Amino acid sequence: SMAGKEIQTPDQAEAFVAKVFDVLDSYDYTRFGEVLSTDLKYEGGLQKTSGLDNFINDIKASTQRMPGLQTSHSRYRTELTAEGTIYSEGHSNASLESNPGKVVTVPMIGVFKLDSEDGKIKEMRIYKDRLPFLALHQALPGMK
Amino acid sequence: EIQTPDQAEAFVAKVFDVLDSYDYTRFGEVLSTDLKYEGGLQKTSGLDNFINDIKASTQRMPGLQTSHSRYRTELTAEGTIYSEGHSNASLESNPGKVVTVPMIGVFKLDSEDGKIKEMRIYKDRLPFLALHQA
Repeated sequence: SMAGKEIQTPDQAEAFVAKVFDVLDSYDYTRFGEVLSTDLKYEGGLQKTSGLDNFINDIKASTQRMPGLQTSHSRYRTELTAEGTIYSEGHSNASLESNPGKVVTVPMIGVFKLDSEDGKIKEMRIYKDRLPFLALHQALPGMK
Repeated sequence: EIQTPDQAEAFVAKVFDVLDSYDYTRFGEVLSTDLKYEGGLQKTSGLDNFINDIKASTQRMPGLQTSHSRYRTELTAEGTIYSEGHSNASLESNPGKVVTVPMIGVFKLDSEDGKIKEMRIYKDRLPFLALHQA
């Protein structure tokens, strides 16, 4: 449908990032292709995928690893550079349906590059400390 | 015991952990018996009135889950804590729907025991109208 081709200001850029995470954190895979390029290059720590199908499969597997996983993101400062890069700093939150009172929250930043043809995200690199999430139930069975 | 902004932010984090866990019998560990609270049009004097105000909100919206994050905190020469962050809410009955708004808290401490004697929380409640939406 629509992505980020009309982005020319950092306000428009943060609005797009929020739309993107709304899609991602809903796990509505049928909508991922509205905002993510078919050739998406994603990095999140040591985990790396090339192509939208491989990205979707990795996200689906993460919901198997952790039944009941719920995730959400907020942002407080975003810049759009003259190279077209979007940098967005915020927080990443996660909890499990089986224990909703325990929420792990860490700072995060997303780096995004858009396809010039259609404004979809062609490169997405998310940086955050994933170690605190081992506190979630059965993140690492047997301790960590 | 709070002399630095890092100590102030750690204390605010502890306070919101207690509040967002709805640990009412522990509120007095961090909140003065004479707490003056204001959150928009909600306003209470005294800890027991604060607890009852919060209980009323949870009973009215069953399954409410809340959490807070913060990105900057100041501790002033007068001893005031200002902490800017985000307030998140979701419903146990509506997994996947999270509403997040910017927020700021203003805190003044009792000089005798370090408990919060004034707490003023500012945020827009309008976006939370979307909490029950699929």
